[PDB]
Amino acid sequence: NDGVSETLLAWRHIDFWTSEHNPDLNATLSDPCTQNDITHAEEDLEVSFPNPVKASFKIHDGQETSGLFYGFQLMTLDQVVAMTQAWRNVAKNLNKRPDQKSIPPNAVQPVYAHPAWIPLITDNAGNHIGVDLAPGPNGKYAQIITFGRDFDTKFVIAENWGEFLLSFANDLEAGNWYLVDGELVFRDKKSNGPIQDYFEVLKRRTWIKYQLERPHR
Amino acid sequence: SNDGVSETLLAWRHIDFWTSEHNPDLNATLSDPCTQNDITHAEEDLEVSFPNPVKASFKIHDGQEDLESTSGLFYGFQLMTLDQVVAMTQAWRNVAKNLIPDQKSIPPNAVQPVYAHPAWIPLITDNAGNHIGVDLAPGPNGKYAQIITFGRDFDTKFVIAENWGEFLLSFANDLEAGNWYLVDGELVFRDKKSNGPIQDYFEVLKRRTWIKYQLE
Repeated sequence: NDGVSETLLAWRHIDFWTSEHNPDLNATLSDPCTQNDITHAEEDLEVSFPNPVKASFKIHDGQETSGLFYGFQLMTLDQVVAMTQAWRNVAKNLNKRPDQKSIPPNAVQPVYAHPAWIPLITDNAGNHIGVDLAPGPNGKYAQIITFGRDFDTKFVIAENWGEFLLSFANDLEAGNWYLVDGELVFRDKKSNGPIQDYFEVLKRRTWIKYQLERPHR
Repeated sequence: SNDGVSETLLAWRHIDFWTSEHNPDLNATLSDPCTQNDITHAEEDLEVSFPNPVKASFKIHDGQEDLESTSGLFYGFQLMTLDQVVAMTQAWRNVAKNLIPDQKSIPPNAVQPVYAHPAWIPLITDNAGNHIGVDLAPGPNGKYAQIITFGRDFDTKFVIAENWGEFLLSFANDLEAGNWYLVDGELVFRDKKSNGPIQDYFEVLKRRTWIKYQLE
């Protein structure tokens, strides 16, 4: 019940989809990590990766310049290690010295940086989508969160990496995309709406979902 | 590798030996080891993975147990059975779902500033709502599996050890230093070196944490 099934399924949609509607993007998907690559990264960060994340890495070791997730790049294992260490330095500096918030409330620690937030996606401008290994009291271990430079408010966008990948795969299959050969961007088809930043889409979806679940105790 | 497993084993030797030579009755409250499947079942129930030093401790004693119409090993505070750990964790998980003066941490940002967290596993109890336990969800300047105080009267949480091993060992060092009074009789803390007064062990741990933070 870890989201491994979802990860494998999703990568199929995404592998098939890219090869059909954007080969240039397909070609940036790297070879699988070896178990040793993963072990070495776990040793370096002193962390245990969630099953669905390891499953994802054993399919593609990130991307080798045009973001797969509507412009946002899937990070290589080496990039994940390096960036985690970069966030860990930032955290150290803050510990030896705007208001940070969470949606849902108390799901994510109200802090700028945490050693246990492992970035998997980057916008190459300081913001990420990653796996949270130190949830707030109303969060879940290995929930998927947004965090980074411009994320004073953190959002939980998925229950695991599998559900995140699959919901991205569902967006592609639903036709919620525009090509700008060109760059992949998001548009909501059913509504015939404008191009939107995928972060804003994820944020609104999180916010909507939270609001519709509030009534149930 | 450096999980503190060694420390746990070493500590339990001193504590087994000490109790036996000084307070037989207390030593008799130390339960038989926990079996591996007992643990597995507890890990399944809480959907959590115990740290090595904690598992190591449980595979030496499954907490304490008495039949007096009890008697905390940690200067009055009782080492919890696995069954008690499971039950109490689920009780704190209920509290967390239902959810307070200002919640705080020493060191700052080591422990989440919250009343209750599902990943705080109680190992010791004062039987009045307060605990020592293992923190499986540290703040950004904390360490995974650090030992913390939390519960009814701990609006401020204290990190008292880097792992369960170091905690047990520092308790063993207190015994061997002679920092104790028996009131057979109940075990209480006193700092022998400075001929100090009898004090609550929580207060001792709190001051030590506070001093350690200031010197760092």
